[PDB]
Amino acid sequence: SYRHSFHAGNHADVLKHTVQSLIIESLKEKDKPFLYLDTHAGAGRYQLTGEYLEGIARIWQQDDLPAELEAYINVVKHFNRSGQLRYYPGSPLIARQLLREQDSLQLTELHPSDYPLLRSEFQKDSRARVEKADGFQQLKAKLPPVSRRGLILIDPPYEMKTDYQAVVSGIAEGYKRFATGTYALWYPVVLRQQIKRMIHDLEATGIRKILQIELAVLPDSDRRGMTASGMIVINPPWKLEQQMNNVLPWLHSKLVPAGTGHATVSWIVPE
Ligand SMILES: *CCCN(CC[C@H](N)C(=O)O)C[C@H]1O[C@@H](n2cnc3c(N)ncnc32)[C@H](O)[C@@H]1O
Repeated sequence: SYRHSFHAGNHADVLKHTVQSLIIESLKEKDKPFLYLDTHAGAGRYQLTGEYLEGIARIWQQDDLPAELEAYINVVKHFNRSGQLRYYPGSPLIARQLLREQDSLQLTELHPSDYPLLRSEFQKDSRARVEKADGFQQLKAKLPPVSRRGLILIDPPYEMKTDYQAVVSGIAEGYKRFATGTYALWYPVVLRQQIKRMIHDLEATGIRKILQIELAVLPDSDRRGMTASGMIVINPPWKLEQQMNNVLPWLHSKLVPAGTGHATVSWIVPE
Protein backbone atom coordinates (compact mmCIF):
# COMPACT_ATOMS: atom_id res chain seq x y z
CA SER A 1 0.00 0.00 0.00
CA TYR A 2 1.32 3.41 -0.96
CA ARG A 3 3.18 5.40 1.70
CA HIS A 4 1.38 8.23 3.48
CA SER A 5 3.40 11.32 4.38
CA PHE A 6 2.26 14.39 6.32
CA HIS A 7 4.89 16.59 4.61
CA ALA A 8 4.58 15.38 1.01
CA GLY A 9 3.71 18.09 -1.50
CA ASN A 10 4.65 20.94 0.83
CA HIS A 11 6.49 24.10 -0.22
CA ALA A 12 9.87 22.31 -0.10
CA ASP A 13 8.69 19.54 -2.41
CA VAL A 14 7.21 22.14 -4.77
CA LEU A 15 10.56 23.95 -4.97
CA LYS A 16 12.63 20.76 -5.24
CA HIS A 17 10.50 19.17 -8.00
CA THR A 18 10.11 22.43 -9.89
CA VAL A 19 13.89 22.73 -10.09
CA GLN A 20 14.29 19.03 -10.92
CA SER A 21 11.76 19.24 -13.78
CA LEU A 22 13.37 22.34 -15.29
CA ILE A 23 16.83 20.74 -15.25
CA ILE A 24 15.46 17.60 -16.91
CA GLU A 25 13.72 19.62 -19.62
CA SER A 26 16.98 21.48 -20.34
CA LEU A 27 18.90 18.19 -20.56
CA LYS A 28 16.31 16.89 -23.04
CA GLU A 29 17.12 19.69 -25.51
CA LYS A 30 20.07 17.62 -26.77
CA ASP A 31 19.20 14.27 -28.32
CA LYS A 32 22.11 12.48 -26.61
CA PRO A 33 21.01 10.23 -23.71
CA PHE A 34 21.56 11.25 -20.11
CA LEU A 35 21.45 9.65 -16.65
CA TYR A 36 19.07 10.60 -13.84
CA LEU A 37 20.73 9.51 -10.57
CA ASP A 38 18.55 9.76 -7.43
CA THR A 39 20.73 9.00 -4.39
CA HIS A 40 17.89 9.18 -1.76
CA ALA A 41 14.89 8.21 -3.88
CA GLY A 42 12.21 7.47 -1.24
CA ALA A 43 9.02 5.50 -1.85
CA GLY A 44 8.30 6.93 -5.33
CA ARG A 45 4.87 8.44 -4.62
CA TYR A 46 2.95 9.51 -1.55
CA GLN A 47 -0.74 9.07 -0.76
CA LEU A 48 -2.08 12.43 0.56
CA THR A 49 -5.06 16.85 5.81
CA GLY A 50 -1.35 17.46 5.39
CA GLU A 51 1.14 20.09 4.33
CA TYR A 52 0.21 19.53 0.68
CA LEU A 53 -2.75 21.84 1.38
CA GLU A 54 -0.27 24.71 1.75
CA GLY A 55 1.99 23.57 -1.11
CA ILE A 56 0.98 21.78 -4.30
CA ALA A 57 -2.74 22.33 -3.66
CA ARG A 58 -2.22 26.10 -3.89
CA ILE A 59 -0.65 26.01 -7.35
CA TRP A 60 -1.70 22.96 -9.33
CA GLN A 61 -5.09 24.23 -10.58
CA GLN A 62 -4.24 27.92 -10.97
CA ASP A 63 -5.32 29.47 -14.28
CA ASP A 64 -2.22 31.69 -14.42
CA LEU A 65 0.33 28.91 -13.92
CA PRO A 66 3.72 30.12 -15.25
CA ALA A 67 5.02 28.27 -18.28
CA GLU A 68 8.07 27.19 -16.27
CA LEU A 69 5.85 25.03 -14.03
CA GLU A 70 3.92 23.25 -16.77
CA ALA A 71 6.15 20.16 -17.04
CA TYR A 72 6.06 19.56 -13.28
CA ILE A 73 2.38 20.29 -12.82
CA ASN A 74 1.47 18.06 -15.78
CA VAL A 75 3.14 15.13 -14.00
CA VAL A 76 1.09 15.90 -10.86
CA LYS A 77 -2.07 16.02 -12.99
CA HIS A 78 -1.11 12.72 -14.70
CA PHE A 79 -1.35 11.07 -11.30
CA ASN A 80 -4.55 12.93 -10.33
CA ARG A 81 -6.72 12.96 -13.46
CA SER A 82 -9.95 13.07 -11.43
CA GLY A 83 -9.07 16.64 -10.44
CA GLN A 84 -8.86 15.73 -6.74
CA LEU A 85 -5.42 15.69 -5.09
CA ARG A 86 -4.82 12.12 -3.95
CA TYR A 87 -1.24 11.23 -4.93
CA TYR A 88 1.92 13.30 -4.89
CA PRO A 89 4.68 12.04 -7.23
CA GLY A 90 8.17 11.86 -5.75
CA SER A 91 11.38 12.69 -7.57
CA PRO A 92 11.60 9.15 -9.10
CA LEU A 93 8.17 9.52 -10.74
CA ILE A 94 8.89 13.05 -11.93
CA ALA A 95 11.91 11.56 -13.66
CA ARG A 96 10.05 8.45 -14.89
CA GLN A 97 7.44 10.60 -16.64
CA LEU A 98 9.76 13.27 -18.07
CA LEU A 99 12.74 11.18 -19.20
CA ARG A 100 12.82 9.90 -22.77
CA GLU A 101 13.10 6.34 -24.03
CA GLN A 102 16.88 6.65 -24.51
CA ASP A 103 17.61 7.96 -20.99
CA SER A 104 18.52 5.99 -17.87
CA LEU A 105 17.49 6.09 -14.22
CA GLN A 106 19.50 4.86 -11.24
CA LEU A 107 17.57 5.01 -7.97
CA THR A 108 18.64 4.02 -4.48
CA GLU A 109 16.80 3.90 -1.16
CA LEU A 110 17.71 2.12 2.09
CA HIS A 111 14.34 2.47 3.84
CA PRO A 112 13.15 -1.12 4.40
CA SER A 113 9.46 -0.30 3.89
CA ASP A 114 9.83 2.23 1.09
CA TYR A 115 12.45 0.39 -1.02
CA PRO A 116 9.90 -2.30 -2.07
CA LEU A 117 7.39 0.40 -3.06
CA LEU A 118 10.07 2.13 -5.13
CA ARG A 119 11.00 -1.16 -6.81
CA SER A 120 7.37 -1.76 -7.73
CA GLU A 121 7.17 1.66 -9.44
CA PHE A 122 9.85 0.55 -11.93
CA GLN A 123 9.34 -3.21 -12.28
CA LYS A 124 8.20 -2.75 -15.94
CA ASP A 125 10.66 0.14 -16.75
CA SER A 126 13.77 -1.20 -18.48
CA ARG A 127 15.43 2.24 -18.34
CA ALA A 128 15.62 2.09 -14.54
CA ARG A 129 17.76 0.29 -11.97
CA VAL A 130 16.66 0.32 -8.32
CA GLU A 131 18.97 -0.73 -5.48
CA LYS A 132 18.73 -0.91 -1.69
CA ALA A 133 22.02 0.86 -1.10
CA ASP A 134 23.67 3.88 0.48
CA GLY A 135 23.00 6.98 -1.59
CA PHE A 136 26.36 8.68 -1.18
CA GLN A 137 28.22 5.53 -2.22
CA GLN A 138 26.39 5.80 -5.59
CA LEU A 139 28.34 9.02 -6.24
CA LYS A 140 31.44 6.78 -6.40
CA ALA A 141 29.89 3.66 -7.94
CA LYS A 142 27.65 5.13 -10.71
CA LEU A 143 29.71 8.12 -11.88
CA PRO A 144 30.68 8.95 -14.49
CA PRO A 145 27.73 7.69 -16.54
CA VAL A 146 28.65 5.94 -19.75
CA SER A 147 26.47 8.55 -21.48
CA ARG A 148 28.64 11.33 -19.95
CA ARG A 149 25.50 13.42 -19.30
CA GLY A 150 23.37 13.49 -16.17
CA LEU A 151 21.40 15.09 -13.40
CA ILE A 152 22.31 13.84 -9.93
CA LEU A 153 19.65 14.67 -7.33
CA ILE A 154 20.76 14.45 -3.70
CA ASP A 155 17.83 14.67 -1.28
CA PRO A 156 18.94 13.20 2.05
CA PRO A 157 17.80 13.22 5.67
CA TYR A 158 19.55 15.89 7.73
CA GLU A 159 19.39 14.45 11.24
CA MET A 160 22.52 15.75 12.95
CA LYS A 161 25.23 18.18 12.08
CA THR A 162 27.60 15.48 10.75
CA ASP A 163 25.07 14.84 7.96
CA TYR A 164 25.70 18.31 6.54
CA GLN A 165 29.38 17.43 6.21
CA ALA A 166 28.58 14.05 4.62
CA VAL A 167 26.60 15.67 1.81
CA VAL A 168 29.49 17.94 0.84
CA SER A 169 32.03 15.11 0.94
CA GLY A 170 29.67 13.00 -1.16
CA ILE A 171 29.28 15.73 -3.78
CA ALA A 172 33.05 16.28 -3.90
CA GLU A 173 33.52 12.57 -4.62
CA GLY A 174 30.92 12.60 -7.39
CA TYR A 175 32.36 15.78 -8.91
CA LYS A 176 35.89 14.27 -8.91
CA ARG A 177 34.54 11.47 -11.12
CA PHE A 178 32.07 13.50 -13.25
CA ALA A 179 32.89 17.22 -13.21
CA THR A 180 30.43 18.19 -15.98
CA GLY A 181 27.28 16.70 -14.51
CA THR A 182 24.53 18.78 -12.93
CA TYR A 183 24.25 18.16 -9.18
CA ALA A 184 21.11 19.34 -7.39
CA LEU A 185 21.21 19.23 -3.58
CA TRP A 186 18.10 19.89 -1.52
CA TYR A 187 18.57 21.34 1.97
CA PRO A 188 16.29 22.49 4.80
CA VAL A 189 16.74 25.68 6.80
CA VAL A 190 16.22 25.15 10.50
CA LEU A 191 19.30 26.91 11.93
CA ARG A 192 20.67 29.31 9.31
CA GLN A 193 24.17 29.01 10.81
CA GLN A 194 24.25 25.32 9.86
CA ILE A 195 23.44 26.12 6.24
CA LYS A 196 26.04 28.90 6.20
CA ARG A 197 28.68 26.43 7.36
CA MET A 198 27.62 23.76 4.84
CA ILE A 199 27.89 26.30 2.02
CA HIS A 200 31.37 27.36 3.16
CA ASP A 201 32.32 23.67 3.23
CA LEU A 202 31.01 23.34 -0.32
CA GLU A 203 33.03 26.36 -1.48
CA ALA A 204 36.11 24.93 0.20
CA THR A 205 35.99 22.00 -2.27
CA GLY A 206 37.05 24.34 -5.09
CA ILE A 207 33.98 23.48 -7.19
CA ARG A 208 32.91 26.39 -9.41
CA LYS A 209 29.55 27.41 -10.88
CA ILE A 210 27.25 26.80 -7.89
CA LEU A 211 23.76 28.33 -7.89
CA GLN A 212 21.54 28.69 -4.81
CA ILE A 213 17.72 28.75 -5.09
CA GLU A 214 15.87 29.25 -1.82
CA LEU A 215 12.23 29.70 -0.84
CA ALA A 216 11.39 30.68 2.74
CA VAL A 217 7.84 30.67 4.10
CA LEU A 218 8.90 32.41 7.35
CA PRO A 219 11.93 34.49 8.34
CA ASP A 220 14.89 32.60 9.79
CA SER A 221 14.04 31.56 13.35
CA ASP A 222 15.43 29.91 16.49
CA ARG A 223 12.49 27.61 17.26
CA ARG A 224 10.01 27.43 14.35
CA GLY A 225 11.36 24.23 12.79
CA MET A 226 11.97 24.28 9.04
CA THR A 227 11.30 27.84 7.87
CA ALA A 228 12.76 27.50 4.37
CA SER A 229 14.37 25.11 1.93
CA GLY A 230 16.56 25.40 -1.12
CA MET A 231 18.28 23.77 -4.03
CA ILE A 232 22.04 24.12 -4.54
CA VAL A 233 22.78 23.38 -8.20
CA ILE A 234 26.31 22.69 -9.45
CA ASN A 235 26.57 23.24 -13.22
CA PRO A 236 23.02 24.56 -13.66
CA PRO A 237 21.65 24.75 -17.19
CA TRP A 238 22.23 28.26 -18.48
CA LYS A 239 18.47 29.01 -18.45
CA LEU A 240 17.83 27.99 -14.85
CA GLU A 241 18.71 31.27 -13.13
CA GLN A 242 16.30 33.21 -15.35
CA GLN A 243 13.61 30.54 -15.15
CA MET A 244 13.70 30.77 -11.37
CA ASN A 245 13.65 34.57 -11.49
CA ASN A 246 10.50 34.24 -13.63
CA VAL A 247 8.68 31.81 -11.35
CA LEU A 248 9.82 32.45 -7.77
CA PRO A 249 7.71 35.59 -7.15
CA TRP A 250 4.55 33.84 -8.37
CA LEU A 251 5.39 30.67 -6.45
CA HIS A 252 6.02 32.58 -3.24
CA SER A 253 2.81 34.57 -3.65
CA LYS A 254 0.73 31.39 -4.02
CA LEU A 255 2.50 29.25 -1.40
CA VAL A 256 2.69 32.05 1.19
CA PRO A 257 -0.42 34.26 1.00
CA ALA A 258 0.77 36.21 4.05
CA GLY A 259 3.87 37.30 2.12
CA THR A 260 6.33 36.22 4.82
CA GLY A 261 9.77 34.87 4.01
CA HIS A 262 11.51 35.30 0.68
CA ALA A 263 12.36 33.64 -2.62
CA THR A 264 15.81 34.25 -4.07
CA VAL A 265 18.26 33.05 -6.69
CA SER A 266 21.98 33.82 -6.44
CA TRP A 267 25.46 32.44 -7.08
CA ILE A 268 27.46 30.80 -4.30
CA VAL A 269 30.50 30.48 -6.61
CA PRO A 270 30.55 31.90 -10.15
CA GLU A 271 31.89 30.17 -13.25
C1 LIG B 1 14.80 15.02 2.60
C2 LIG B 1 14.01 13.65 2.69
C3 LIG B 1 13.55 13.19 1.24
N1 LIG B 1 13.45 11.70 1.14
C4 LIG B 1 13.58 11.32 -0.33
C5 LIG B 1 12.42 11.97 -1.19
C6 LIG B 1 12.59 11.72 -2.69
N2 LIG B 1 13.86 12.23 -3.15
C7 LIG B 1 11.47 12.47 -3.40
O1 LIG B 1 11.74 13.53 -3.99
O2 LIG B 1 10.30 12.03 -3.39
C8 LIG B 1 12.20 11.21 1.73
C9 LIG B 1 12.13 9.82 1.68
O3 LIG B 1 13.52 9.19 2.09
C10 LIG B 1 13.26 8.12 2.74
N3 LIG B 1 13.86 8.20 4.08
C11 LIG B 1 14.61 7.28 4.63
N4 LIG B 1 14.99 7.68 5.84
C12 LIG B 1 14.47 8.90 6.08
C13 LIG B 1 14.51 9.84 7.13
N5 LIG B 1 15.24 9.56 8.37
N6 LIG B 1 13.86 10.98 7.02
C14 LIG B 1 13.18 11.26 5.92
N7 LIG B 1 13.12 10.41 4.90
C15 LIG B 1 13.75 9.24 4.95
C16 LIG B 1 11.62 8.00 2.86
O4 LIG B 1 11.20 7.15 1.83
C17 LIG B 1 11.17 9.22 2.71
O5 LIG B 1 9.87 9.23 2.24
